[PDB]
Amino acid sequence: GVPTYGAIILDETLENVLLVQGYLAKSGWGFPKGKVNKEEAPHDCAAREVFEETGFDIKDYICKDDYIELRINDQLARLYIIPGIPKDTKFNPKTRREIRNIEWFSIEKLPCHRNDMTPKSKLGLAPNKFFMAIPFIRPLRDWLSRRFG
Ligand SMILES: O=C(NCc1ccc(F)cc1)c1cnn2c1OCCC2
Repeated sequence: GVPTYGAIILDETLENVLLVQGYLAKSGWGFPKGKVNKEEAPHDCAAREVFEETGFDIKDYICKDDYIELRINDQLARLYIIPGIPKDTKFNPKTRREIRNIEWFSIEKLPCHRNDMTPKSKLGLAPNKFFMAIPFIRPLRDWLSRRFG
């Protein structure tokens, strides 16, 4: 799988994270990110994908060692952590053919796992519009505790 890079943008209070909503298979909410191009450095892919999806240029704010990286089904996804971005920032994707909406979400209200269906004696997980974000939420909360407290 081709690695993906993007960002976890937080506001000044550290309460809220910026999520984007795509279409079709990407219909739920997730962190802005996308596939690395041949020869492209991880930091440049993160900035490009984030700029394409949100209109916000993170290049001056990325810190090389501040990221969360997960391997999901043998694909690497690395999100650089970008705090302190004002909640009144105007975010506008480049092409609304890929991004439906861009919103701030409260970190403490976001799920960090999907719910089962043990009420129905059925296996699996209930659908959740935050499916793509969920795997990063607990590591992000733990990372913010370690880095800030
Ligand atoms: O990434 C996702 N959503 C956020 C997004 C939307 C548009 C975009 F351009 C970038 C990020 C997403 C949701 N569901 N799936 C996703 O991607 C993997 C397959 C299933």
